[PDB]
Amino acid sequence: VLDGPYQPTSFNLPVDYWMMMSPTQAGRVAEGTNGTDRWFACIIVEPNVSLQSRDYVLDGQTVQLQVDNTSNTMWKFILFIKLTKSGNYSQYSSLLTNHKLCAWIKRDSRVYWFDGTVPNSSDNYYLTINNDNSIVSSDVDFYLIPRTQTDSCRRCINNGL
Amino acid sequence: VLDGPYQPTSFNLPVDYWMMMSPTQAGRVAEGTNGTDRWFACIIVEPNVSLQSRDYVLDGQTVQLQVDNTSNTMWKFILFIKLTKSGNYSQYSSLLTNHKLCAWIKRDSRVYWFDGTVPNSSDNYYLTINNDNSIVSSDVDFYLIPRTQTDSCRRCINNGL
Repeated sequence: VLDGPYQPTSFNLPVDYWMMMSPTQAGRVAEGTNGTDRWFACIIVEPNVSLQSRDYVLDGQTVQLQVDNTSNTMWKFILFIKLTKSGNYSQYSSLLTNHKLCAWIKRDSRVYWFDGTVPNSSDNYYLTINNDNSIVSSDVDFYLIPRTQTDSCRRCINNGL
Repeated sequence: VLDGPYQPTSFNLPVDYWMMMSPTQAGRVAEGTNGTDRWFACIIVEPNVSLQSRDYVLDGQTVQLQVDNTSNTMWKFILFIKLTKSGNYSQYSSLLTNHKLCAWIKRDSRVYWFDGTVPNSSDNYYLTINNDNSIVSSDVDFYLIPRTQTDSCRRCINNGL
């Protein structure tokens, strides 16, 4: 039994809690920041998308990102990060899935993120945030799964609900 | 029995031939272009690498690209693409491997590229080039594998030689 779903919102995501987001449409999914040197955001791209430029509102600004999805059946989350307040976002991670679920966690001064392609996704990607009070914003419904139950989260990522 | 290894060189890679490169050092691996609107390149990043800017020479220009490798035991190939002559390169694909083998092919107006994390890699990523005479350059040793033996190439990528 899963703790959720919660409505889109901004809050101080408690540490050691997986935030598992469930978007329905292509576009921005969620963003978060530590305030100093990490502005992260994940977007989702529908199947079968040729290399193209799309506008997204990240950190309150319209930025233009070139995106891709070479899968014909799976949606693709992309994890973008910018390292300065006025810098550009670059792609650092992605998640391929037909369940349209992704998840990140504030743990051990990092943000961990589920990688790869289902049903073989795992919490392999991370970035250092060094801020347990980092604020996260979700545009879509999400669930909270404690760190001790990471495996459960993994199963949800790879098999759906 | 694989055709190779071949010495580093530049040439018009014949269509329907997997070009499988095997570097030994971190840094640039190979480049290629269709000459008009697509310049691609693959670099390789050693294990255990934090977010940083590294220097590469791509299309004859020294550029800074943001790289990471969150694996403790595998090297990470990264596929960068530049979409206009005056533009920048951005990451669009990657391959996690402890065998330090990557491969791309010119087929069906496209370049296909081995994706994911071994031993589950496959030729999932592609970009359109629309030029069968696109020129390719490799800084490292490489092998040629016919398209009819794609799976053999796949096995190499996932299992070594």
